[PDB]
Amino acid sequence: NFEGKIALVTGASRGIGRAIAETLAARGAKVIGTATSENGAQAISDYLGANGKGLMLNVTDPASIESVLEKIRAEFGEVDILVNNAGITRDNLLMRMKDEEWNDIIETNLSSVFRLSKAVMRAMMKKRHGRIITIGSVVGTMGNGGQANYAAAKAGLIGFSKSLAREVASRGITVNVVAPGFIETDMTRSDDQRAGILAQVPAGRLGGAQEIANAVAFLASDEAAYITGETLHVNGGMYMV
Amino acid sequence: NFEGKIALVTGASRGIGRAIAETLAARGAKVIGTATSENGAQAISDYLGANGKGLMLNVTDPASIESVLEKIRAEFGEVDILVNNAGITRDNLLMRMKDEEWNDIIETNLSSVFRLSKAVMRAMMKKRHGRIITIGSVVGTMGNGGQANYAAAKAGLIGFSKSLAREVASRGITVNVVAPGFIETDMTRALSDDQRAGILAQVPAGRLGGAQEIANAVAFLASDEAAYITGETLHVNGGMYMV
Amino acid sequence: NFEGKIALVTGASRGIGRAIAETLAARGAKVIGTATSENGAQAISDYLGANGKGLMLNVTDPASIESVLEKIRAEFGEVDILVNNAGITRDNLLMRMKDEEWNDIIETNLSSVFRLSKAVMRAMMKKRHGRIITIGSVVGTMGNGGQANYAAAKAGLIGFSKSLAREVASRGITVNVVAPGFIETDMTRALSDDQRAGILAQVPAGRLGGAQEIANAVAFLASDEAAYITGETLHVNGGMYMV
Amino acid sequence: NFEGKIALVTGASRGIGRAIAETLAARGAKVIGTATSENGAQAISDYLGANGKGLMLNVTDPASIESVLEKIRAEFGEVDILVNNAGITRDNLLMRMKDEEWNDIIETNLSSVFRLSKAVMRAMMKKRHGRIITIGSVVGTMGNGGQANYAAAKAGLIGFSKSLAREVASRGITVNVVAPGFIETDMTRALSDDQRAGILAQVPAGRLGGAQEIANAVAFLASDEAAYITGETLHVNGGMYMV
Ligand SMILES: NC(=O)c1ccc[n+]([C@@H]2O[C@H](COP(=O)([O-])OP(=O)(O)OC[C@H]3O[C@@H](n4cnc5c(N)ncnc54)[C@H](OP(=O)(O)O)[C@@H]3O)[C@@H](O)[C@H]2O)c1
Ligand SMILES: NC(=O)c1ccc[n+]([C@@H]2O[C@H](COP(=O)([O-])OP(=O)(O)OC[C@H]3O[C@@H](n4cnc5c(N)ncnc54)[C@H](OP(=O)(O)O)[C@@H]3O)[C@@H](O)[C@H]2O)c1
Ligand SMILES: NC(=O)c1ccc[n+]([C@@H]2O[C@H](COP(=O)([O-])OP(=O)(O)OC[C@H]3O[C@@H](n4cnc5c(N)ncnc54)[C@H](OP(=O)(O)O)[C@@H]3O)[C@@H](O)[C@H]2O)c1
Ligand SMILES: NC(=O)c1ccc[n+]([C@@H]2O[C@H](COP(=O)([O-])OP(=O)(O)OC[C@H]3O[C@@H](n4cnc5c(N)ncnc54)[C@H](OP(=O)(O)O)[C@@H]3O)[C@@H](O)[C@H]2O)c1
Ligand SMILES: [Ca+2]
Ligand SMILES: [Ca+2]
Ligand SMILES: [Ca+2]
Ligand SMILES: [Ca+2]
Ligand SMILES: [Ca+2]
Ligand SMILES: [Ca+2]
Ligand SMILES: [Ca+2]
Ligand SMILES: [Ca+2]
Repeated sequence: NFEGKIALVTGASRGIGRAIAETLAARGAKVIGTATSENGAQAISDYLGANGKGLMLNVTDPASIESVLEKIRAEFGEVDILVNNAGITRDNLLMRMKDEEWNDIIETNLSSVFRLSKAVMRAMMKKRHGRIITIGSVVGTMGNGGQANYAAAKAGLIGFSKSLAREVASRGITVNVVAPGFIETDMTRSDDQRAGILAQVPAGRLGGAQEIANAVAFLASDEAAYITGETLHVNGGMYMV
Repeated sequence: NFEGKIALVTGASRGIGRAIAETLAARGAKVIGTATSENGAQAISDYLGANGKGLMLNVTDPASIESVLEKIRAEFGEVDILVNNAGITRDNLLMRMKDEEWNDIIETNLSSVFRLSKAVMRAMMKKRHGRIITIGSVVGTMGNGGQANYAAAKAGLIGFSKSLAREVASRGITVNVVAPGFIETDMTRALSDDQRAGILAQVPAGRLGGAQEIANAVAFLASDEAAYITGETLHVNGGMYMV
Repeated sequence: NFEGKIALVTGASRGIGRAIAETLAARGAKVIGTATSENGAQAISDYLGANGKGLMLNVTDPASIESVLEKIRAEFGEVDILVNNAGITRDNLLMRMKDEEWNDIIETNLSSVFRLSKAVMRAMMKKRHGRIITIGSVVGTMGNGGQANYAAAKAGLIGFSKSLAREVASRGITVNVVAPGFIETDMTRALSDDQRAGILAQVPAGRLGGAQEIANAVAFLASDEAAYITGETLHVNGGMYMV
Repeated sequence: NFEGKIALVTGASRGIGRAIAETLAARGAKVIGTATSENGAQAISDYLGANGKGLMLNVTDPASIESVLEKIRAEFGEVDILVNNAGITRDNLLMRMKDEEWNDIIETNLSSVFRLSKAVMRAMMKKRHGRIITIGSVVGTMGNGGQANYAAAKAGLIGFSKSLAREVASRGITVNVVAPGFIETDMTRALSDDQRAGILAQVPAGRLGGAQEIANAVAFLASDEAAYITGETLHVNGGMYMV
């Protein structure tokens, strides 16, 4: 139960992000989910109803981050739980990877974690309590051909999380990563390609967005106060470390 | 909710083991906790009350294992959740470590995982559902002077868990490890402020972990909310080590 | 023996970078070491002599990268061995870390690996052989207070390397990382015995590593004796961290 | 150059073990390789010639250990380099794995590392220099269906190695693990093309590894060029697994 907690979930329009937002809300938290457009934000406001609000946010833009946080502080208060879910992909074999494909991935998937974390850190340190959870990926640990950029950012946020974790652990704040394997999403939703995927998963199936949300909710709860600088893999056995 | 689930927790007399047993019971599961003596088993039956029973079990003795399981089947049924918590320590620098000190740790902390997992596996495969969770240790991952035997067993059960996880993942069965860092126990409680300081210095969180904290992690992995997690090691060490 | 091989070592002015350049040269390789200034580039030409050359290179500037590669091709040929050693630190606790301190570390310590690798890849693919070795850090694996930016970069370059390794493994090209622990440098040498004691206490080996020790590891991975090693991280930290 | 060093390589009859023995000998070390029978021991003496000797050893019999090290001290001296290569496999899905199969793997592949390391320990600490290298396996890190026992032993030896490394690092002794992926052996050579295809599909490198490649990695770690590497696992698997 998160009664009295304020949670910020970036990229909460659908799939994993939305499941996370709905789950925290269903458990008593006041949730602020974000999208890159005003309409996408409004749609989040629509489903969260009285348990939260949707706001437009660009994790690559310093002014946007500052604007959203002020709005959150004026209507709800300080963020207790930060879930960095915003992310994108720009696949290509190295030789075909554009400088922009690399930079956009680093900025959106890695630098965003730095920016959002620093932005909520202060209040958590004062309150001597907080949760920062970033959605990584199995790719960050095993790497993947054609996704060197995505893997760099996903592996990068782990090193960041470990360092930040060491800086704020004594003040009741945990910093962790939930690394999903293949998750059933609109994209994976025609049938010779799904089986090429299932073949890599011992569980024999794709994970559900709600399954990632359950793991996030666990780490965000008071039941995981002694877990920090840790990566929780949720991949059906696709990879094991 | 564990309603209808039967859980076997080895070494449930106190600390982590007891917290795990009480937590699963409090959430609807019929729990069978074990101890190495009949008296210890009775004390477990006492705190579990109508939600479970305590049984005497020696994880290094096949006859004991089969006998215990035969009893659980008779009174409750097949085990749905297995928590391998039984474990000991026989610390010593390698140059001093006696063969018995090495062997006893291997049999009790590693071979026991093999014996108990194999003993409840068949039924799980048939139901196409199950949970096997072993309590490891940060030591199995970072190593520790004076605990080469303990570290070998704790690291070894991870390799075992990963291998088993791959064999049964398609059958709706998950096999994981929860690796505690420094947890408060009777041993640590009686340490001196000076020694506790030596321990705390290694922990970014600045405190020892609670048995209940490990139990919460175990309960999460044992639930249906962790069906997509297998062959994984969940570290609960306050930042003492990070991988 | 690297006779017949052309190696590019970024940031070879001193310490680890210079040891790497001198070691590859001593073993028969034609070495091109780089620095950020003409003077630095000259110091490198000074110690490499007839076995190589120093060039000015800014790993964050595409123009510079193209210019440098063009020069190596003109005078020496295609790069067979790439050692990404260039890097910097901009330490600070998160709340005190300026955007530019984050941006600079990411561009210099991570994006640089992407840029340089991509610039030597084609020729390697064709020759069906090559070596890409990046100097990471124990910090990339264990993390470190005050170095979240540096940690993010060193951990990210591992994720990059694993991915690249998968793309080129079938073509006789290996992509690895050598992660040093505390290495002796002019800075550490200037520390008082008390200051060093804080560092030494974190290392089981009881001493700082030698720049030459990192160079030896790099030379091993760059040789033909490590053809079956790729996407791997070789830790050289005296036991400071163990994975 | 290992001139003046005495190396003990267990299970040096063929494959990885023999390559290791021949490589260390070729580089100046006096090598003692072992086999489980007198004939196998003689065959090893035959190929080592004036650079070493073959001895019959059972890494599960304490008396054999004392005896073998006894002969070694008498003829050559104290062991400076220990390579734990002896090991076996007893595959089977858990549901059908025999106690003997589990116990045999644990004793031969894990407890053996403890016994031999402990036996050569004192001499090394006294001389403030030594090398202990154990041949692990990728299966120890990734685990493998049908090899829960092999995986437990292989993962367990890393936990063991990390702990011992911590106890002896300050004394100039390093303890490491070289973890091979699929290495070409007579067993793999007899597989059908369909089977080999199954294996190759798991290796980005697109080929099986060679015994000599593992030997080169072992020789590197055993040399003075790897004195700052300890408690580390060097993966040599062609990209089969990446950590
Ligand atoms: N799907 C999988 O199998 C899988 C596996 C492992 C990890 N993940 C990770 O899980 C997370 C969810 O991504 P997804 O691909 O599953 O879902 P998705 O539907 O692609 O959602 C991405 C979300 O991020 C937001 N976003 C994109 N660029 C942004 C920017 N510059 N600033 C702020 N927000 C931005 C999007 O906003 P709009 O709604 O406005 O477009 C959207 O809400 C990602 O971090 C991803 O890397 C997914
Ligand atoms: N305390 C920590 O900080 C910490 C940290 C990491 C991991 N752990 C792990 O957590 C688990 C709990 O151990 P602990 O030391 O915390 O508690 P403990 O109080 O030592 O309890 C050990 C339990 O195991 C049982 N046991 C011992 N030998 C057995 C055998 N041969 N057969 C069956 N049961 C046996 C004991 O039975 P009796 O009650 O009959 O004696 C007791 O219930 C262990 O696996 C341990 O390695 C503990
Ligand atoms: N020292 C340690 O204990 C330790 C431990 C782990 C990892 N490392 C890593 O080892 C490597 C060596 O660094 P160091 O700190 O030991 O030595 P350093 O003396 O700081 O050398 C850094 C080198 O990188 C070059 N460089 C800096 N910014 C550059 C840029 N934008 N473009 C191109 N080159 C640039 C420098 O050029 P100039 O000579 O022109 O200044 C210099 O040659 C780094 O990647 C570092 O992260 C060091
Ligand atoms: N082949 C691979 O792909 C691969 C991959 C990863 C790791 N490995 C590891 O590499 C090592 C080499 O094994 P292998 O299978 O490749 O070669 P192998 O030809 O099976 O050789 C095994 C060696 O160990 C000795 N041995 C067996 N039981 C022993 C005992 N009780 N006491 C003393 N010595 C004993 C054997 O003696 P005899 O000659 O007298 O029979 C033989 O010399 C093993 O530790 C193995 O786990 C192999
Ligand atoms: Ca609302
Ligand atoms: Ca792929
Ligand atoms: Ca210790
Ligand atoms: Ca984990
Ligand atoms: Ca010149
Ligand atoms: Ca520190
Ligand atoms: Ca390694
Ligand atoms: Ca397999």
